[PDB]
Amino acid sequence: LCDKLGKNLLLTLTVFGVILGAVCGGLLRLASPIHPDVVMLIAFPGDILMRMLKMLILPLIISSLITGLSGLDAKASGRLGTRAMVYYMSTTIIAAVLGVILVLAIHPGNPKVSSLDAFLDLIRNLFPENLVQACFQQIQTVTKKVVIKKGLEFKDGMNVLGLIGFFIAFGIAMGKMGDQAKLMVDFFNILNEIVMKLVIMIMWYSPLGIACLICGKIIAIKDLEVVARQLGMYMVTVIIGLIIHGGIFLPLIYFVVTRKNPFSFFAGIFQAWITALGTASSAGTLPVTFRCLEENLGIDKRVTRFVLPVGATINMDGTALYEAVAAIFIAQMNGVVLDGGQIVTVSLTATLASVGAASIPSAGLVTMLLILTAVGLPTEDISLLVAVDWLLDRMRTSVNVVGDSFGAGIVYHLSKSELDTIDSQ
Amino acid sequence: LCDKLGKNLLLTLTVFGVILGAVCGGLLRLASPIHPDVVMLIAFPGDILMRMLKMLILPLIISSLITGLSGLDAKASGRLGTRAMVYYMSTTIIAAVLGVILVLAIHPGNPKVSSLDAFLDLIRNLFPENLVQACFQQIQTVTKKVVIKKGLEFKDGMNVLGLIGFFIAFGIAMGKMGDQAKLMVDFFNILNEIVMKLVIMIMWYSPLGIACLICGKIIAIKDLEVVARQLGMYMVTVIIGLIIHGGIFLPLIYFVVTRKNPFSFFAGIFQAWITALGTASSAGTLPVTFRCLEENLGIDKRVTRFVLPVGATINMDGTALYEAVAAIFIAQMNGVVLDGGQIVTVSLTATLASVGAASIPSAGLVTMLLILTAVGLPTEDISLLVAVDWLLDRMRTSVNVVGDSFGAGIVYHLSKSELDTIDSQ
Amino acid sequence: LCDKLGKNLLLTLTVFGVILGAVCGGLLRLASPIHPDVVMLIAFPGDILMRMLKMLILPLIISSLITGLSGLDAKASGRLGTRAMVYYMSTTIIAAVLGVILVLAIHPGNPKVSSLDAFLDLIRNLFPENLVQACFQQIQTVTKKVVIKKGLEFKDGMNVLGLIGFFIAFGIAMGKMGDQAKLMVDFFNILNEIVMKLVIMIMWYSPLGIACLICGKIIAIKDLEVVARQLGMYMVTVIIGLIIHGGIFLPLIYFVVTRKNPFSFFAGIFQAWITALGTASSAGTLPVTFRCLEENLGIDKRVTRFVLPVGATINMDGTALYEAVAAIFIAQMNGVVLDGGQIVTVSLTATLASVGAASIPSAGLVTMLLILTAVGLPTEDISLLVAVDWLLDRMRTSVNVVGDSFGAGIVYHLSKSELDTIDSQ
Ligand SMILES: CC(C)CCC[C@@H](C)[C@H]1CC[C@H]2[C@@H]3CC=C4C[C@@H](OC(=O)CCC(=O)O)CC[C@]4(C)[C@H]3CC[C@]12C
Ligand SMILES: CC(C)CCC[C@@H](C)[C@H]1CC[C@H]2[C@@H]3CC=C4C[C@@H](OC(=O)CCC(=O)O)CC[C@]4(C)[C@H]3CC[C@]12C
Ligand SMILES: CC(C)CCC[C@@H](C)[C@H]1CC[C@H]2[C@@H]3CC=C4C[C@@H](OC(=O)CCC(=O)O)CC[C@]4(C)[C@H]3CC[C@]12C
Ligand SMILES: N[C@@H](CCC(=O)O)C(=O)O
Ligand SMILES: N[C@@H](CCC(=O)O)C(=O)O
Ligand SMILES: N[C@@H](CCC(=O)O)C(=O)O
Repeated sequence: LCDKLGKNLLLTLTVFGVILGAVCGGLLRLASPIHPDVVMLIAFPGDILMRMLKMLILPLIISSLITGLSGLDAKASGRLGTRAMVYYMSTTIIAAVLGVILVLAIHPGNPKVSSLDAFLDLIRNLFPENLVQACFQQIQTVTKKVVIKKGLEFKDGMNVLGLIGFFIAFGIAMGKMGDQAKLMVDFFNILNEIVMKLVIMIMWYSPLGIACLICGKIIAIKDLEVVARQLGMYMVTVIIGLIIHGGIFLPLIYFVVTRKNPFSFFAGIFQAWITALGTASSAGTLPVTFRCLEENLGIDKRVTRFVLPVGATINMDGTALYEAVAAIFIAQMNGVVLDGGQIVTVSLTATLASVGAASIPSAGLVTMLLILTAVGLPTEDISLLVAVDWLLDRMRTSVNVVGDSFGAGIVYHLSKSELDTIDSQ
Repeated sequence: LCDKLGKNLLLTLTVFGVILGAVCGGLLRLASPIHPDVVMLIAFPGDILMRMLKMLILPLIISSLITGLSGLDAKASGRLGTRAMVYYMSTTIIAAVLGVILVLAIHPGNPKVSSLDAFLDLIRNLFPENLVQACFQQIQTVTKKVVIKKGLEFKDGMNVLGLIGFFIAFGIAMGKMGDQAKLMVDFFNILNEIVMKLVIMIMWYSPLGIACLICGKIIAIKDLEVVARQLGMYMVTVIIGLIIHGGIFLPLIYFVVTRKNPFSFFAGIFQAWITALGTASSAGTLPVTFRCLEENLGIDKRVTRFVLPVGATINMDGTALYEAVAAIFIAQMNGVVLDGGQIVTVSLTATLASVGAASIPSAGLVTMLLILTAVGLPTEDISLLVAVDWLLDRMRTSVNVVGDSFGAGIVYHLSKSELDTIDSQ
Repeated sequence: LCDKLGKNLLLTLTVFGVILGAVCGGLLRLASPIHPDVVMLIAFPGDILMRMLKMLILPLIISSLITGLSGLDAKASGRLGTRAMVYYMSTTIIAAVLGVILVLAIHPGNPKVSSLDAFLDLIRNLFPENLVQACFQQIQTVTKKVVIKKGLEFKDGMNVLGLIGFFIAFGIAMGKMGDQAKLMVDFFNILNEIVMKLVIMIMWYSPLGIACLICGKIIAIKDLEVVARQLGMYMVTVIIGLIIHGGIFLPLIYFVVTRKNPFSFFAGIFQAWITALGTASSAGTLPVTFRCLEENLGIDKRVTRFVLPVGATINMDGTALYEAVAAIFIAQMNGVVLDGGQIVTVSLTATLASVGAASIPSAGLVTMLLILTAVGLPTEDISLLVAVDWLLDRMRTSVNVVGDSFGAGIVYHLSKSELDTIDSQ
């Protein structure tokens, strides 16, 4: 047990903290009248953890976007890389939109302005007038009686969408610079590494903060049965989203573009799928999916050796669907109804959050803060999903490993002629 | 025609967009009652263009000022470079002040707080207490009844003057660092190049945005005759400013400092002046003005080879006068009366905007946003000047080519002894 | 006298400006009814100096913290360096807390919200949700009647504590990067050098600004006797703090950790103490304290050669006590009572300000702006302490030279065995 617990010390501490917070909240529930100041003090370390995590989303957005869009090696990759990237973005967006549809349909949490103006505000926030203002303020439409007056007022909160847009453009241009801008790419690589070190430093404090957050959420909520039902229905929504996506949409895509049976493709990647369901890490399953594709499905080594390592981090269908579903679920437990602009923001920032989330287990929860602050939702509600994360995490990594495999198959099919010409010469 | 239109594709697209927007606005004028939401939708791509242009004025201010003030090579230039720089700044400021005088006199557009407090607020904004706040907020004096209470309140809007002051000081100090700070000069060179690439990317979208802006302005305004008269009088103001400046002030300066006939100097640069009136580009006329000065006017090759290439971009009298005139004209069509501090801000930011504006045709309109956001004016009114830009642009480049020529003559006269000593040894 | 005045030109100008401002304020006192606009104009150059100094506290905080925490050479120093650093921070914090205690006791200046919420707000500001917002805004608790509602509202003012925390973490992580991040360390070294050049540029303007500030403060205040008494009692508070600290706390520490007579240690450093009382510069006395320790007290050359040069700038007990005392004194003349969070902020930023303040004479006043803007106090009141700085400065540098000497003795005692082992091998 000493090697068992000491192997993944962070995981042991996080599980112990979650259990300790849950049991302490349950025990404190016995004192039915509770002082708001006392519950504030109990949840305060959770606030500290949330504040140190939200403190770093701006340097992470900047450095991550710049570093990723510069270190693409597009010319070296070729058209194979472009096909892989298009497939990655397409499937991630499909997964995010499917998740949004499923939450807005099932609405777990609801049991408990003009749309045109909302979309125009979305487009306005996508192009902020000022970067320093966009770091903490979003513009919005307000109509107040004086036929009716409408103007633009700055509401507080990070303008995540606008910053992401500007720094995607910035990274693209700086990559287009080429061998120049090497100094600035190195500067932002160093900045990103420093911020990741800070994020790990925070993650070591995470057990105590999560324990306090869960204790506060348990002691605060009125009816435990209502929240249990909401959590169960949220998990059902995520599971249905993953099943539909990774068992219908991806097979349908692979059949449309390749005219081949996707169920004959499934058997080839069954071992990779099981390993993902066990390892709960897309990166760990990577050698397994190489061997499975290369020997069972006969995919060429060039296309798999490119697609799989990149898709193990960039291409995460399940995490995207999970993040969209859970962001709308956090919105729905609070009673906050989301405008069209906020729904589109959830979709886009769920595509971005999936890309950022590394293949380490339980990173979607960390990247969730991107969506939560983009929409402006109470970030404290993450602990509820922390409670049941792991079971969804296994399914998520299974789905996105299946997505990687189908992408490898599709890109190989669309590049059979090119590889034939290369081998002939 | 295919080579005609395909040669300057951006110019073809911009002219086509301006004509299309004007004709579409004229056609939509037939539906006299028009919905504010519909006109908002029509002008929305114009808002997107304006927002992407205003989004980049802060990185342009920072990177441009730093790069320019570092890459001066003052020691290599000598006293000849200092004389050239002094002449450039002096004539640019004279042109800007003359333009301000002429607009405040003729007031095209008007047909349609204590001054001491205004100037003190100007000096306060020149030295901001905080850079991050100066990026989006200016301080101002407010007097409200309670002998009378006066305090300082932060009004929204970029503090362009304060940022320019701080980063001029920053660039000067970093240049004084010398061979050190090479890394930071390289960093800011890369940043400036990236932002210029983004500006070009935006400029390719410019035709659609300008078309929508002109359509919105045509459909919104009440009487077309009033706006036509205002535009005509604004063009008359710019033309009178250019005539007075480049036919009186510059010849008077050259006669005062050299005791020589400036009209004998004019004939030497007549070919350069005509080429500028045709090419509409100060950089393009540059070989012509070299040959004209060097052979007709006998100016030494050292002084001309230094003055002309630098003055082709730094020294723009006509663009400075144009930008001051047009900023006050935009203020005057809106009914906004300008305090003394705002007038001085217009003058200073018109000197800076002329320096920044590259010798490519129709760049003063892009640099105009510096002045418009420094004073806090509706940037959408740029399209009105876009309509009649080119005719003023030809005169502007003619005037500033004349300014370059007179600067070369003056600097040669003030450096006859130094060049004589150099040649003797 | 020409060499006398021309030797320290800045000091001559500052003393002349202080005397000129005092005499001009005294003369203007004869016109008892004075216009608020006229006194505003008189003190305006003081406002310009204060604004240019406050303008640079953010780049100084960032660059100084990053540069210092990277250029530590912890591995090369060894455990001797760690012991020296621990002693430095411990004694600086003790001095700051002693100063806070002494001002809150004697309260020079007073003659003229829940504490839990205050401390929670302190901890919240220590971890800001946004860096760009933390650059100019602090969060605070507000309770307004509707049992009672409490929420968080953003009050204006720099969040110095949060920025210091984040950039201490940033510098620590970037130092941990090692030979990587050399580019970013070089970038921030260049930035720090540039900002120091700007600070010197401002300091050359300091005489006029200080003269105008003292003139405004003399003409504004009602009773000169009251302010004279307050200044005298403030000086008495600083002197008592220095006496208690450097004659009880440091000797007591050295006796506790070494079991040796600290008064036998005092005689060894008497010459260094006198030189500090004369030179008014900790760096200048440095060779004197080397010779005194090395020959009178027999401290080993390794430990002294490490401790003394580092402690001449990092370790300033007297400046820390002075800065805490004077920040609370500035708060007390204005009638502003300080919450617990503001007192802790004064203590922490007084520890930081002492570290930053270079060993040049009269730098504590410049670093005082860190504390004054951290707490949000009128920075114009610095001139009152400027009037009587020098006499306190001599005592301050005497006390912190004594602190350096006691640190060298203590670190040598705690490292006798290590040096014995090194010499034996
Ligand atoms: C699930 C239902 C809603 C179907 C939706 C799926 C399609 C809309 C998307 C998903 C994957 C996309 C494919 C992913 C890969 C590519 C290669 C890519 O081809 C390129 O243009 C590469 C550049 C080049 O050819 O040089 C874009 C088309 C295509 C077939 C995409 C076509 C559109 C697809 C099939
Ligand atoms: C149009 C009416 C209002 C006359 C206004 C023009 C003058 C006020 C300005 C315009 C050009 C300026 C001249 C431009 C060039 C120089 C060289 C320069 O000399 C230097 O000090 C260079 C440094 C050195 O000598 O080492 C400054 C003076 C002078 C004659 C300037 C003197 C003032 C001038 C004539
Ligand atoms: C004035 C009154 C309130 C007494 C307060 C003084 C003590 C609380 C502080 C001041 C100096 C500190 C000492 C400064 C130096 C060190 C070495 C340092 O030892 C280390 O751990 C170095 C790391 C290592 O051993 O490798 C920390 C303990 C100690 C004795 C500190 C113990 C606590 C001290 C005595
Ligand atoms: N489960 C993901 C990691 C991120 C997440 O849990 O959302 C994977 O390894 O594929
Ligand atoms: N016409 C200017 C370019 C900038 C502007 O049009 O204002 C020139 O080439 O001299
Ligand atoms: N007197 C200090 C310098 C900083 C200050 O005066 O506070 C010293 O030289 O030790």
